[PDB]
Amino acid sequence: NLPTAQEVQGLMARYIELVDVGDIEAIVQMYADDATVENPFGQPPIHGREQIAAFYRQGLGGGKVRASLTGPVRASHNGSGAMPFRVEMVWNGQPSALDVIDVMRFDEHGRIQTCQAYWSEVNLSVREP
Amino acid sequence: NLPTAQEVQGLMARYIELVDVGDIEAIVQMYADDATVENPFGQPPIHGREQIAAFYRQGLGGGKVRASLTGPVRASHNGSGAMPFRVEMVWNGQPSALDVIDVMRFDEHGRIQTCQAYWSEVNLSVREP
Ligand SMILES: C[C@]12CCc3c(ccc4cc(O)ccc34)[C@@H]1CCC2=O
Ligand SMILES: C[C@]12CCc3c(ccc4cc(O)ccc34)[C@@H]1CCC2=O
Repeated sequence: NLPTAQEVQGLMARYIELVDVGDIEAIVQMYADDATVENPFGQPPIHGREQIAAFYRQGLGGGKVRASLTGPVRASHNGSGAMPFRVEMVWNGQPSALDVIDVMRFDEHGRIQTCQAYWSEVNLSVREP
Repeated sequence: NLPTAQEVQGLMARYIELVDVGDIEAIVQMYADDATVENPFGQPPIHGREQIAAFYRQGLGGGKVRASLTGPVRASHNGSGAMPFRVEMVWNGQPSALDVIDVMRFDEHGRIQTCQAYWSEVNLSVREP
């Protein structure tokens, strides 16, 4: 059934753990086979597990990327949620941090149907070595 | 024109200041005249400045309510943003704090076209006397 608010908190928190260790296959499992991803929100969408896998492959492949929740997962009672987190990454050759909020909607099986990532240059912080 | 990422950060931050002081008129001023509010997200949307005003009147009238940002506004390049904040209020006769994330979309006039408040009881915390 459509995930309860508690279940949403659990799923979304796990997603971040998966990102943090680059478990691309487990991430793909979390998504519905016809999921949509808009990251960053504002840019053209990608659809389907094949593309989504490709997107995560290039985002989390190669460069060393970390991710951790910086605040509680906000969860609705209609199978959606939103979470604030921080992504650590190398940007323009240097260690940087990016503040992001993800919004996700889940289907009746508990798979991610939709994911939108809110961030831009204004949320980017280069970290003086 | 459509608010830049930096303007979105400023608009959304100002919105919170206006909720905090309960300036209903100034809050509705920020909305586009055919805007929609979904709060809690999941609940049927309310449409139009008149219905929106009534919502804020009943939400911010009577009981004492404060709000403040708990992190940076995340902003995209299509006039959209998301923000984490905390709402302080009396819930069931007892002072409580609610963690919320609002998603907003602005129009070409810098007015709010859509507002979606992600929160539920899982994000509610009763303060102990
Ligand atoms: C893609 C990325 C690494 C991972 C990542 C970014 C931004 C938003 C994200 C949102 C997610 O839900 C999961 C991963 C990312 C970074 C932006 C630039 C960078 O290299
Ligand atoms: C409405 C409310 C006080 C204000 C408020 C709540 C929830 C989400 C909000 C989102 C906003 O963008 C502005 C104000 C609120 C609380 C939930 C219960 C309560 O009384």
